[PDB]
Amino acid sequence: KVFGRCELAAAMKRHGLDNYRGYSLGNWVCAAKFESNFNTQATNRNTDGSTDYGILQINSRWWCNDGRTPGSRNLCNIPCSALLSSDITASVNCAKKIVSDGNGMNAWVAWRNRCKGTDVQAWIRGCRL
Ligand SMILES: [Cl-]
Ligand SMILES: [Cl-]
Ligand SMILES: [Cl-]
Ligand SMILES: [Cl-]
Ligand SMILES: [Cl-]
Ligand SMILES: [Cl-]
Ligand SMILES: [Cl-]
Ligand SMILES: [Pt+2]
Repeated sequence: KVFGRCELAAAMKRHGLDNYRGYSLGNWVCAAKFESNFNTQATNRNTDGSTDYGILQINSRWWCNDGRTPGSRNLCNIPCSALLSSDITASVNCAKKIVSDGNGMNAWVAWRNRCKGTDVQAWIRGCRL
């Protein structure tokens, strides 16, 4: 599923991500934009052989099982495929765990390089929220 900007912001709110660990909804929409271009089916294979999945490009080294990341963990207790669903519930539940892990949203390199410190509110501007 490819979400519209306001559509995703709505879904993120409905699932409790808005101001989660102090990060406003715009932060989460921005991160989703640059990680997946709002496409739930986004995947990216890394040099280390791990793979990133879903709207928030959650990575198989720690967070989900895909059966092909030697030495990895599955801290979200989910198959990585669940992160590709049209329903973002699994992605959001997992993102809550990742953003709680110590480094906030810096866990998402694209958030740090393209969203952090910017006018993130622009991402939710105009949306009926
Ligand atoms: Cl957009
Ligand atoms: Cl915001
Ligand atoms: Cl597992
Ligand atoms: Cl594995
Ligand atoms: Cl599994
Ligand atoms: Cl959803
Ligand atoms: Cl923080
Ligand atoms: Pt739901």
